[PDB]
Amino acid sequence: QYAPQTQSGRTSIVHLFEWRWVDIALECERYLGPKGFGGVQVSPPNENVVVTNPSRPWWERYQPVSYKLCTRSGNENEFRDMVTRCNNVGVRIYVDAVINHMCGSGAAAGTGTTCGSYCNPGSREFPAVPYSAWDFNDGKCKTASGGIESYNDPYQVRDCQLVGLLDLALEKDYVRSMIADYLNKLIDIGVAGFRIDASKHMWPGDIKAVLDKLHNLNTNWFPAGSRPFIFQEVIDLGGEAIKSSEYFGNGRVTEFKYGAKLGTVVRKWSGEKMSYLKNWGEGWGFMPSDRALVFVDNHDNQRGHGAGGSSILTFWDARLYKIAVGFMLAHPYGFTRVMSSYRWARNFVNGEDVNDWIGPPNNNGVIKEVTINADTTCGNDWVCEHRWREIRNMVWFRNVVDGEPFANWWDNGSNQVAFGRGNRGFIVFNNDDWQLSSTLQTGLPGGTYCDVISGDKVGNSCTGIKVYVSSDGTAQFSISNSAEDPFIAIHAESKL
Ligand SMILES: CO[C@H]1O[C@H](CO)[C@@H](S[C@H]2O[C@H](CO)[C@@H](SC)[C@H](O)[C@H]2O)[C@H](O)[C@H]1O
Ligand SMILES: OC[C@H]1O[C@H](S[C@H]2[C@H](O)[C@@H](O)[C@@H](S)O[C@@H]2CO)[C@H](O)[C@@H](O)[C@@H]1O
Ligand SMILES: OC[C@H]1O[C@H](S[C@H]2[C@H](O)[C@@H](O)[C@@H](S)O[C@@H]2CO)[C@H](O)[C@@H](O)[C@@H]1O
Ligand SMILES: [Ca+2]
Ligand SMILES: [Cl-]
Ligand SMILES: [Hg+2]
Repeated sequence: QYAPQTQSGRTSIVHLFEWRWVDIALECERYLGPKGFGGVQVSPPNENVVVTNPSRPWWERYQPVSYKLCTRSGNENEFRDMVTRCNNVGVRIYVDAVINHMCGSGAAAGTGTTCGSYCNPGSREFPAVPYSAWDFNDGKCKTASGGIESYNDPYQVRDCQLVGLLDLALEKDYVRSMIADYLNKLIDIGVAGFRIDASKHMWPGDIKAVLDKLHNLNTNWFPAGSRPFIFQEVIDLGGEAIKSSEYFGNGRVTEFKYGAKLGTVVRKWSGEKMSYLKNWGEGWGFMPSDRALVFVDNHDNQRGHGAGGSSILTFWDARLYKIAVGFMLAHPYGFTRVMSSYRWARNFVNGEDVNDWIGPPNNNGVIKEVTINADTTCGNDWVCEHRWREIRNMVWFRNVVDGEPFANWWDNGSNQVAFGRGNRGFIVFNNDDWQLSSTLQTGLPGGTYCDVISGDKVGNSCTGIKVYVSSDGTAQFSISNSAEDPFIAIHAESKL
């Protein structure tokens, strides 16, 4: 459950948020495969309710009505084709499994669903599954409202309705089996693992029961006896009754402290400095490295949802975002997930975006295709952070230094730091309001390396900055605080 099952040498997964199956299949072949990306986390592939007020929000996909593979991203046919095509080029697929609940209890009854299935929230009727009134936790919840009123009581967090969503009775074998059969269909198609949505709102034991029913991965792409990769979404910043450690037995867990603290450090808030990152990882109170799935931002907190947080860095703060993502990709802690989003019109009232509901680019409800420009960026308001040179090259950097020890740390006692990974990679950051000029020991063999942040190695030359490492391992670095990207990264494969 802890092994990502990526093709050997690939160390990151990318969340292609709200992307259509056909677009992801193409992306795997023309980009993700050749550029060394390990996998793709897809939006929920199961049928959801249609929300017209507001107009098709991204969150309607977190209100399941059935387990039919029929959404705005595509149908079963297109989903199977995407999985097959991506697996054939060495890119895995990870499914966002929404299994804690169904649709909103106060939703209207009818066929206003992405595939035409009927449902009646009031009577707890889901014919397409099928689920009935006794497949839910209505009588199990003890709050006056029926919803989660306090996060200091583990019972109501797991047995009550999360934002009015009908809570499934996961202790029942009927429910456990229905969910397992849905997940097994996905595994048989070729999916490598799952992101278990709202794991915090389910009992660790119930999740384990579902996981014990899962088949081994498809032998057409995976070795015999391969178990699906599992990463549970558990928001734990401390101070609450539920802890991330309660879920360690099922598989990996999302470490939300990672992005919250990294963001604070890079923004230089609350007296934090980059020099403090020397003991980054478990030294900062994070879960064990082999149990964590790390990321700077996710689909929720980049727009104030989930636990939110003001320190969270997103594409909106591009310069700092690249620094944070670059640090994450270079550091050995955890398994890394890169975010890929779409842009929406923000409207801040009282320091909060009220347009955080806006769904993916669309033409009257139909999600727009991902167009690729001449400079390799995306059109139609798809941000495609995974295509930014600075990010794609750091994804490659992580592959090159996989398994290498954290080494040769240096800092100026403020916000200028540098470190290497064995004798295969080195990175230097300048997050101070003044210039950086030092001769650092890189731990790398002598020669001329291409900086992969400002450019690329093309043939026997570099398109960006060139760094010369003398015979003893030292190299002079000069980074201005006004530089577009205030950090340099060189590795064994960028050497001329
Ligand atoms: C899981 O959280 C994300 O999805 C939910 C569900 O779509 C929304 S809440 C959303 O739906 C509920 C239930 O119908 C109503 S009533 C409380 C609410 O007004 C809607 O916003 C959540 O915002 C997402 O983060
Ligand atoms: O609103 C949808 C989300 O609701 C909560 S996020 C929740 C967090 O878990 C708590 O630790 C504190 S920060 O309050 C937060 C806001 O209610 C669920 O955990 C999410 O999974 C869900 O998506
Ligand atoms: O590899 C494609 C391009 O990637 C980025 S452009 C990127 C920029 O770095 C970010 O700060 C904001 S402005 O988004 C931009 C994409 O719209 C490189 O800087 C480019 O040189 C490169 O062409
Ligand atoms: Ca629950
Ligand atoms: Cl997540
Ligand atoms: Hg419904």
